[PDB]
Order: sequence, then structure tokens, then C-alpha cells
Amino acid sequence: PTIRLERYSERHVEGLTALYNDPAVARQVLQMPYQSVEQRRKRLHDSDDDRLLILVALHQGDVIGSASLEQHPRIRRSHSGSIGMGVAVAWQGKGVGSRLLGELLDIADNWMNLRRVELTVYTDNAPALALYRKFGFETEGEMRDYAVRDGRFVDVYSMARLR
Amino acid sequence: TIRLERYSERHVEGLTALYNDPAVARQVLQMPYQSVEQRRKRLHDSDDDRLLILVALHQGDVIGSASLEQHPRIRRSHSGSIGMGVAVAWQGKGVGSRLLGELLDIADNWMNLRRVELTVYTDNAPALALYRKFGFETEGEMRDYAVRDGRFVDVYSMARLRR
Repeated sequence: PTIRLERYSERHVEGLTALYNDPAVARQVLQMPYQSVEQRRKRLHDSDDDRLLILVALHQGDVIGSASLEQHPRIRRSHSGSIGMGVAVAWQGKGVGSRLLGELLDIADNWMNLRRVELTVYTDNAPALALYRKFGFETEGEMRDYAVRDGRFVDVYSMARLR
Repeated sequence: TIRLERYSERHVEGLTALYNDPAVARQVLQMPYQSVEQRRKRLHDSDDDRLLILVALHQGDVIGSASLEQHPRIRRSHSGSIGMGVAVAWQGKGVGSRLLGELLDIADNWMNLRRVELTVYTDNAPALALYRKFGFETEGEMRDYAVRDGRFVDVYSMARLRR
């Protein structure tokens, strides 16, 4: 399986909207179902800062994953970046999460020269947790009733990777 | 003596002076030498019932400030954040408790928030004592979270739950 990584752009709006519109994908991050292609196309054209990088994983031209890294906008926090709820993959277990996470960390380390990369993950998302720890993330805190998922408040682990 | 009021244009000058005190600015994430200029552009065009900013006044002088912001995302909207917390000129004079107690009244009785979040520097004992007094519990410790006095310092990630 050949996986190209690309900067999320106009030509990807349709596939990415579809990726996060899958209830099984959305519930593991903070997205809501039924998002519009046009509302996302907007937020895209309403984006231009190089401190926010959004990558899409592709197969035969289809968006099968996505991840983002954003350096904090505040000067006293600018040595850190966040990848949010993490990697969003549709094809789990086929190396997409690793391809995306490795590429984002490469940028953080070697190009932005960030000292700290932060993320949050649902405490029961064992597969995601295993991936993040493989890449150097450690749990720093546990946040109770952090977000809504499946009609109830669930916890997330707050993680960080220091360089 | 201490009057609490909604932060508006009338206060931009006093609030700016507040943060220009390095002893105040260093315990939060603000930068010194801010100018009434950029703040006004921020306030006078930035209005949601989600963000509440208060200023503590004594004889018309801004001696303290704090803000509560309900998270914008639907799946996180049951929570709110007060950032690095309470920014006070007079430590020990009861300005912090005044401000915080009032933001929590709004959070509990009007917004009906289930979770309020904050971060505080690990070595700021009086602030930690204040947040603990109001029900906040430490949920995690974040290493090299921000810059303070030319070095990376840690913070405690705290949350106050209402169930």
C-alpha cells in the first residue's frame, strides 16, 4: 500500500469532509457528524499561517487519514505545538497513523524546532495510546468528563513529547 | 472597596497597566509593554455570551482581572476555561478570591457548566491554595509548558467538577 502525504488543500476538501463524517472516526476526536463540504472549503480558504500544518494521507487519490500540528500563537507558549485529539484514520492498522504522526513530528523537530508537542486522547482508545507512546508521548494528566462521546462525558489523557 | 465589573473599553487603560507590572504578567501568559492600542481592537470587536472578562476595581484603578470562556465546540461546551487564572496586583488582599468566586458563580448558576479548567505554575503556592479553596483539583503536571523569567517552567493542569 502506497501512502502519499500532502498538505491539505482545495482538492482534498471533499475527501476529508467524508473522512470526519464517519461516526466511527468523528467520535474518537471532537468533530460533529454531517459537516458540509462547503463549510470546510470555507474554513480552508479562510486559513494563511505556516504555524498550522494539516496533512492528508492518500491512497489512489482518496483521503484515508488526516492529522494536524499547530504551533501555539502566544509567544510564551510558541516553543510548543499541538496535534489536538491526534491522528484521524479510516484504514486503521495499515500504517497510516504512523506515516502521519512521523511526518508531523519530523516538521516539529527539524523545521519548527519545537521543544514540546501536546495532544489529548480518550483514555480507552488503547490503539491510539499505543501509537502515541511509540512516538515518544507520555501521559501528563487525566482529565475527567473532558468531552462528550456517545451521549456521555468521557475522560482523555493529556500527553506530551519533549525534545 | 473592591468593585467587580465587566471588562469594557472604559477599562482598557487600567487593564493594560495591570499587565505591565512584571510581577503580575509573569504569573500568567501575558506580555509586558502592551499598548491600549491593540487591546481596543480586540475588545471593541470581540461579542459572545461565552466569554466573560471581569476587572477588579478599587477607587477606579484596575487592580485585578480574570476571564471565563465556555468552550466553543459543542462536545466541549459543558466546560469553560479561566486560563492561567486570576491576574492580581495585590497578593493576599483578597482580590483573587473575589474575582474567582464570582466567575464560578456565573459558571455554576448561570452557564451551568460541569467543568472549569485552569493551569497554574507549579511553584505558585498562593494561587494553588486559592484554586484548591474553590474546589479545583490537580489533573496533571505539564513540563516546560511556558516561558517565565527566561526559562521553561511547569504548570499544574487543574479542573473543578460540578456533578
